[PDB]
Amino acid sequence: AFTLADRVTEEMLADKAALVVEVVEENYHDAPIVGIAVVNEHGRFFLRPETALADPQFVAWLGDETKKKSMFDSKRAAVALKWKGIELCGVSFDLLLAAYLLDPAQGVDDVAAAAKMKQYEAVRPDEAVYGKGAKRAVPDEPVLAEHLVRKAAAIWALERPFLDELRRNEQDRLLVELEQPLSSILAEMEFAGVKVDTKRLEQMGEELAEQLRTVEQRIYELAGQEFNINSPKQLGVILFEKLQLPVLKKTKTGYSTSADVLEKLAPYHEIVENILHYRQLGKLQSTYIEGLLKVVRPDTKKVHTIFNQALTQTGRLSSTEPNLQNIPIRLEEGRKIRQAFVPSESDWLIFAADYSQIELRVLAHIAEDDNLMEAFRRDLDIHTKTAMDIFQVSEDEVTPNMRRQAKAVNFGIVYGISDYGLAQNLNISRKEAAEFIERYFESFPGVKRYMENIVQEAKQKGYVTTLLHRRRYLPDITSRNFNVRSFAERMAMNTPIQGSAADIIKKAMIDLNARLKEERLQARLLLQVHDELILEAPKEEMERLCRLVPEVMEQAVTLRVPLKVDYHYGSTWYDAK
DNA sequence: GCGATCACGT
DNA sequence: GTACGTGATCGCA
Ligand SMILES: [Mg+2]
Repeated sequence: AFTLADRVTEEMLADKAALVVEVVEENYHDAPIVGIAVVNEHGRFFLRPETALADPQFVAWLGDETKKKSMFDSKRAAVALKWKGIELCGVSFDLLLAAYLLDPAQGVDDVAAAAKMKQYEAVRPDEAVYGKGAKRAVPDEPVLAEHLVRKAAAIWALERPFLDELRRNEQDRLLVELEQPLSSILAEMEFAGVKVDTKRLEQMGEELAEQLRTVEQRIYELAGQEFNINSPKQLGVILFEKLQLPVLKKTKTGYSTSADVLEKLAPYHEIVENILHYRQLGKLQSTYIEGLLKVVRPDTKKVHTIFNQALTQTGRLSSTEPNLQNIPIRLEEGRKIRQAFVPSESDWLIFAADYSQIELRVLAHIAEDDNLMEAFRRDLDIHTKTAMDIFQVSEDEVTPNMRRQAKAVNFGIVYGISDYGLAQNLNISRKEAAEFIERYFESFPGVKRYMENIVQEAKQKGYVTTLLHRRRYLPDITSRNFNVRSFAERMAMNTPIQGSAADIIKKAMIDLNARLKEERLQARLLLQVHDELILEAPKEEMERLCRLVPEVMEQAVTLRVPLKVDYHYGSTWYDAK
């Protein structure tokens, strides 16, 4: 049982408690808090939020760093409270982040899923209480209060076992000194938001719509027929079958119309290049322009992303609504969408800094490959140097296609691509792709040793780790299915690289946030995507940031090779280049 | 409301 | 068969 309280009492405000501040809406920005539960040494309490959040003693307790709180996904509560003008401090244990560090593959999305990891089942899944989809609804207070109280009781009971296993894993500091402090920095970033120039966005959409009408009219002209170009089925009817173009690749059900396949079909009919153009502009328009305009808050003309800190299996952050990482880094209209992201105040500017080749630099360090480390200590062009070694040619002898092929081999390492995906990448056979890989290993024998050694370690221990002791379990590394084992092998190889890079960027964000406040700068972190950190700041702060930000980022950790940072600033995210 | 297909990132 | 994740569109029960 528990106290369904009508008012806040002093025994509810002890200096250690499990706390539940429930936000049912998936997007928690400016969203309702439907109820509150507190479990501490004196009992179990349910508080109605309209009551507790107006109580000065309760508000002071929430904001008191010395009053320690154990929670699940504290960033959600922290942000929903920020929109109410209330500060949450003193969160000493976050069970979502603890379960994520223990085993990111579990997919722990609620208290019940984390509780099940330690045989605790006296709590329901959130989906059982609130329902999913069209049926989703807050239940009546008796059902709601029991659920919130059981979640707090579970949290109270699970802190010690989770912390104990974290300590056995040497992940206790990872949680306490990296993920939890980062959680709060993300909260501030999400709350601050990023100003969007919606008039510029609507202009680009208008530009695209006119271009799409032009190309679409041309496609119907060449097809001799109207159809939904956006329907891969109707389009497969028209390309193959009608226009008799070869079928070079099949889909599980019908005709494949992938971009990779269409480019090879272009020499046969003028429609293909226009189909390719329609899909380019179509995805910019439909996914990015219209997608971004939907998530801009009209009150403040900002987008307020949500970072999922406990999702990837590498430790990389991910973000949604909007996912600004997914914005293209390529075309002279994809990356230009970044012109719509502007400073939120007059006479402020965007400052953007990004790690240069951090993954390959991490690989140099972990593998202690002599040639790769010397390349970075010389600050070489890594793709040019790789081409020199693979093709045994001098720097002036490297042609553009040689550099492209070396860069594709390096890209394969950074993202853990199979030789078939390298072959697919380079439009070459798997045999040729394999001999490319072998020549790489001849020039970087330390990388080869690392790749053999890490697979063997994964087989022996069951998992691999990153620089700051993140882990990834790889049960499929034993599989007799070739493709399943091969993927686990590539994840054994890739996760210490990508995940250690994630570690460094997170530590950099923490280090930078501390330095900015030490320095009493108004500059603020706004986004972290790819290997980049984006800030905004008064224009009067740019010269100081030009020294401060790269220094903090370069010194976040000390590797056997230097860390290199490129930095720019400008009037938009695009112009910070 | 799900698979399935595509295109973006990892 | 030969790469998972995000998110949009279009298909089908
Ligand atoms: Mg990246």
